[PDB]
Amino acid sequence: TCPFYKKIPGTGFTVDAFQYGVVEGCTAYFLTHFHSDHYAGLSKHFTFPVYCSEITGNLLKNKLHVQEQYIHPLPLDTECIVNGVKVVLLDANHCPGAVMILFYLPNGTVILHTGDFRADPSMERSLLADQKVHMLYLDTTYCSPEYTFPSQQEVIRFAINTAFEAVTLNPHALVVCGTYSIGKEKVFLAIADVLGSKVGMSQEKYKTLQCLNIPEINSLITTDMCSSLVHLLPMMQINFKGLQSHLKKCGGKYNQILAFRPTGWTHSNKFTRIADVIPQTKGNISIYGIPYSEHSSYLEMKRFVQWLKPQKIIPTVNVGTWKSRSTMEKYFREWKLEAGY
Ligand code: NI
Repeated sequence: TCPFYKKIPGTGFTVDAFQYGVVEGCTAYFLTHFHSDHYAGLSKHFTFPVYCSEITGNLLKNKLHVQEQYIHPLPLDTECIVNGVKVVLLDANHCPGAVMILFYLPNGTVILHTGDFRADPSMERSLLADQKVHMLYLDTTYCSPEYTFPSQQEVIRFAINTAFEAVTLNPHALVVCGTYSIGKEKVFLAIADVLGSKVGMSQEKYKTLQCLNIPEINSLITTDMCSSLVHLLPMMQINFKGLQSHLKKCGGKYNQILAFRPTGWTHSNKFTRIADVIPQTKGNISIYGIPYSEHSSYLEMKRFVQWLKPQKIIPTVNVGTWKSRSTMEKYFREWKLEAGY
């Protein structure tokens, strides 16, 4: 049944709750972003109001064929009324179209639902600075102190420098980048920009990217693989067998593959710096795992929460085991005693 951490008290609303059938008492279903564990259940047969960003609404119409009459896109950073309740959508710094949602309950309670997010100090100057938040529904994906990772900027500088050096040393090398969802577009777009190429990809992935309102996108991507020297493949294909196979397909145009797997966290992060990352190599194929995250590190999460000073935290991730729930509750209490709220 629908878990309590997907329901907004004092309203008829749910958040990211499309896989439970008709949730009794729900008058409006919000969707924070277009990732499959969150939209699971939606299709052209859905007949209740969906509230989302404009980009998420484009993906629902074009990829899932949800009918237009049930898609209710909202602008960001704008007070809107939904079924009698004031709401605001804020940029979550996750994937394209991802939002956090502020609910202003009739009784005076204010609720923030982060959806999935990567906390940032810029959020401390949004509409969140303007009133107190009582309850926080928090993306706790990486809520443990082992989870450190570099800035997105540091990771893209490493990728651009590695790719540019490899292709200038060997003009017959191909660059491949893995993907299985929206998000992390800066990785393949920044590498193609430094090389003077478009990114080549499948018709399905090209359609997805054309839903994202990314400026000048027609200048950056293509379905013509032959003209491109940065290719996107399914993340599953980013291994030695899948890559050797791909290289056969290119008909002797290339003699070397340099591949990137933008993972979340990997336990080389506890030891190794970004400067010190090395690939796995077999023959003329090399694979780099790069720690490009679209979720908060531990420290980023902690700063946001100590700034916000909520009265109550409701975790939305890692909630399925008693040891994970107890560990997170211990960190929340540490943060509150340290900061004095
Ligand atoms: Ni997500």
